[PDB]
Amino acid sequence: GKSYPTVSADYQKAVEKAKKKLRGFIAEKRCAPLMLRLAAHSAGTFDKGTKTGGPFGTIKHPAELAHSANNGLDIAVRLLEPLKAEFPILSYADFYQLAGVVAVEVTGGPEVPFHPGREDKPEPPPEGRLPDATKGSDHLRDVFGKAMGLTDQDIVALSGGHTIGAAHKERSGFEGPWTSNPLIFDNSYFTELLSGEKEGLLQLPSDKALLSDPVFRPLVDKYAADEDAFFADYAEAHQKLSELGFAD
Ligand code: HEM
Ligand code: NA
Repeated sequence: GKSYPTVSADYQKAVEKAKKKLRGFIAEKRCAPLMLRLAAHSAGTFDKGTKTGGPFGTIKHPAELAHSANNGLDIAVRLLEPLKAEFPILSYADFYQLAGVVAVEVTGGPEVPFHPGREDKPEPPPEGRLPDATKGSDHLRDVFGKAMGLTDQDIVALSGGHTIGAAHKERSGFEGPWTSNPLIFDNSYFTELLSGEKEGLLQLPSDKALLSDPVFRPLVDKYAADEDAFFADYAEAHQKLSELGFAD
């Protein structure tokens, strides 16, 4: 239901060049997971009823970074500032979604379609809209479904974003990678979810909720069995997420 806005040729040129520089920067710095977190976690403040929040660069604001659920994201914002300064024409909104798209690509993930044109919004959304790692399927549906307007399929596919990276005890309080290959985007997050708790690896209560739900569970099984089907559903979900409140 998207109608993407027109941007100038010079805008499109900056996106292409930013995309390449982001690949190099993110690969070298080994920060694909934190970048994916910044893009996705920050898009997830969207509330469809009121058309507030969402992927509009408000996460740059010290006020939104201060939200306890955003512990560590100030690192991400700080890391990107010098590169962003090379592309003054790009909104921060687009730049952070581009960094998320690139984070998935450089780690071996699918090519998520990207459309420019998000505008930087003045006011952060209220604290507390983010998914709670201690809660379950009802909470996931409240947040991704009722607020964001995403599907049950989207929920499971997006949870697979945890196939890269780790929790940190000084950030959320949780600790460790979800997989044995935390810089590799693949279906191992679902493989690990099915095989039970392996020593050294993390499952959040939000991750575990996927196994006990009658709708979520077939999706976990499908993705564990079929990485291509994961990659397809994932690219679809991530595009939608990055586009919440944008072009409709
Ligand atoms: C489903 C609801 C979600 C919950 C409850 C959740 C919760 C969390 C928590 C608690 C952390 C750890 C923060 C830390 O201690 O460093 C984390 C990290 C992460 N999240 Fe999520 N998240 C969710 C959705 C998503 C989505 C939709 C994506 C992107 C598709 C995503 C991508 C990531 C990545 C890549 C990391 C690792 C960051 C790093 O390595 O520093 N998450 N998540
Ligand atoms: Na992995």
